[PDB]
Amino acid sequence: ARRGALIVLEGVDRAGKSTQSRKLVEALCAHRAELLRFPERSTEIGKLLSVEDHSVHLLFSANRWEQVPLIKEKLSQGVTLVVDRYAFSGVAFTGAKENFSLDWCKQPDVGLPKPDLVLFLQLQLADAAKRGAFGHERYENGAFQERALRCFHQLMKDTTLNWKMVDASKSIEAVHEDIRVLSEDAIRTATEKPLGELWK
Amino acid sequence: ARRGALIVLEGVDRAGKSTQSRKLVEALCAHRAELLRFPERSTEIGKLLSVEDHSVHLLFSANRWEQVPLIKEKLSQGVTLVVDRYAFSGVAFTGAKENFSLDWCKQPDVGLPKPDLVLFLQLQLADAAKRGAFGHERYENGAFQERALRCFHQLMKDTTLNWKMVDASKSIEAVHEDIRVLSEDAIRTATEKPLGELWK
Ligand SMILES: Nc1ncnc2c1ncn2[C@@H]1O[C@H](COP(=O)(O)OP(=O)(O)O)[C@@H](O)[C@H]1O
Ligand SMILES: Nc1ncnc2c1ncn2[C@@H]1O[C@H](COP(=O)(O)OP(=O)(O)O)[C@@H](O)[C@H]1O
Ligand SMILES: Cc1cn(C/C=C/CP(=O)(O)OP(=O)(O)O)c(=O)[nH]c1=O
Ligand SMILES: Cc1cn(C/C=C/CP(=O)(O)OP(=O)(O)O)c(=O)[nH]c1=O
Ligand SMILES: [Mg+2]
Ligand SMILES: [Mg+2]
Repeated sequence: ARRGALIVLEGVDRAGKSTQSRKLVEALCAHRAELLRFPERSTEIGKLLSVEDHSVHLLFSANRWEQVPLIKEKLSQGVTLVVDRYAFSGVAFTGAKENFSLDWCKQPDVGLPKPDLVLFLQLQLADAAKRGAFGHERYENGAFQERALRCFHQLMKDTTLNWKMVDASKSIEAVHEDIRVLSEDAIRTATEKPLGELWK
Repeated sequence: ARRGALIVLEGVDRAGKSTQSRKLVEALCAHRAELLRFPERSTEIGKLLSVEDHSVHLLFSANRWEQVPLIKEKLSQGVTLVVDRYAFSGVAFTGAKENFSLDWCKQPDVGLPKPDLVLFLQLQLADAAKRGAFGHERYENGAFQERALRCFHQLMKDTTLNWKMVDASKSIEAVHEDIRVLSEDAIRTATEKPLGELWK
């Protein structure tokens, strides 16, 4: 009764997370795999996120926590979950707003299902800035993006998490190939041990 | 331009918090004072609280955080705020559900406006159990009430907070008299220093 893997895709805005997450799920299914995106706008907590920045940070964490019974059930059924943004983006975005410390930002997400694999989609900030995605002012805020990346860097220092850096500057097919190999390795190997808990 | 005091009334279910909070505000106004109750059911976050216990805990904290701009503005205007339950009840109730540690429960409320006075309405659990208030199953859950009290006790160990224990077993008028003297002392004295931050 082999459990599914919990795979998280992280990285700055326009790194290719939505593109690569959908590509991964569909390729795995062509294995039992499902896609999860944070924030999940469909729930009641998600509908509130559609000001007070601490409330917003907590609402983003409560949106992750409300999906925990679903996460655990799917994983126990043998379904691998591909997650487009998790607690790491939560800490990075609030940390990019800068008013609050990394320690305060991490705390609400402490205890969440620990990912078996955290894919960090790395690319130069100037490389992501020249990408075909618009619709958010924060994309053009260079300073915000630099602070968000600094937050991601500090979070990668945690030796307990299975962080795997992927060169996100490469072609759609080459980035997919790297993500596919690492994800398949996680489904076969990382699933041997029971599902852990984030930052504890 | 003397700021208002932030006064919090705490204690187990049926200690007399709703009774004493309304009595205090109206007596002070007979001074500029307003009543605040947590949870505040009128807001959007409050409307969600009207399951997943971590999400609920975070929603209760986000409900406190959304009132922070209002709290700071009222206090700066010279309005004393009388608060019926705060972060202490947040930590006590989730702690009474028991699955989570006091440290995790405290973290989301870290940074909130620090009360100038925390009134703890003490009375024997058996004294509160024989009181004229019903409508909640948790009132009859003796074990839950004992754990909630244990959580309140641990929170009172914090030497940085101005905790004042009041004998809540006494008559409505005698409990009011004690709360009135301590509240008036806080309005005159505690307001000298700037508004602090909870648990930091
Ligand atoms: N390897 C790639 N090379 C160039 N553009 C890409 C690549 N992968 C994705 N994109 C494009 O970059 C933009 C952002 O991709 P997206 O998947 O939305 O990233 P994210 O979800 O990380 O913000 C989109 O316009 C997408 O089509
Ligand atoms: N000093 C008191 N002696 C006896 N009953 C009291 C006293 N103060 C309040 N009560 C009653 O006890 C019950 C709970 O009071 P309440 O203000 O709702 O407490 P809480 O808000 O702490 O749960 C009510 O029925 C109230 O009328
Ligand atoms: C997880 C997570 C995400 N975001 C950023 C919020 C992103 C939601 P959007 O900007 O409306 O949509 P796209 O970034 O997908 O284009 C955040 O601020 N905190 C979080 O915990
Ligand atoms: C602050 C706060 C309160 N409560 C308990 C929730 C109480 C709301 P009710 O039980 O519906 O109403 P009455 O207790 O006033 O009768 C909680 O669980 N967490 C908190 O942060
Ligand atoms: Mg995306
Ligand atoms: Mg009450």
